[PDB]
Amino acid sequence: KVFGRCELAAAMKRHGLDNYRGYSLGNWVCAAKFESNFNTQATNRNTDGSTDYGILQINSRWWCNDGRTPGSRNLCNIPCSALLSSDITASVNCAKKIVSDGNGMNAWVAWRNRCKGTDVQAWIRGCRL
Ligand SMILES: [Cl-]
Ligand SMILES: [Cl-]
Ligand SMILES: [Cl-]
Ligand SMILES: [Cl-]
Ligand SMILES: [Cl-]
Ligand code: NA
Repeated sequence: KVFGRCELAAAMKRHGLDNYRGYSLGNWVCAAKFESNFNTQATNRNTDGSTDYGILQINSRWWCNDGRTPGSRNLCNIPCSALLSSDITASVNCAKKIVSDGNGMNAWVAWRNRCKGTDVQAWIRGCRL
């Protein structure tokens, strides 16, 4: 599914991401934008053999099982495929574990390089939330 911007902001808010670990909604929307372009089916293979999955490009090295990342963990206790669903619940629940792990949203390199310190509220501007 390719979400609309305000559509995704609404689903993220419903699932409790607005101000989760102190990160305003626009942070999460901006991160999604630059990670996946709002496409729940996004995948990206990394050089290390791990893969990033879904709207927030969650990585198989730590967070989900794809059966093909030697030495990896599955800290969200999910098949990585669950992160490609049109329903964002698995992505959001797993995001919440990640962002709690000590580095906040810096865990998402694109958030650090493209969102951090920008006017992230622009990402939720106009949305009926
Ligand atoms: Cl915001
Ligand atoms: Cl594996
Ligand atoms: Cl959803
Ligand atoms: Cl939680
Ligand atoms: Cl933080
Ligand atoms: Na894994």
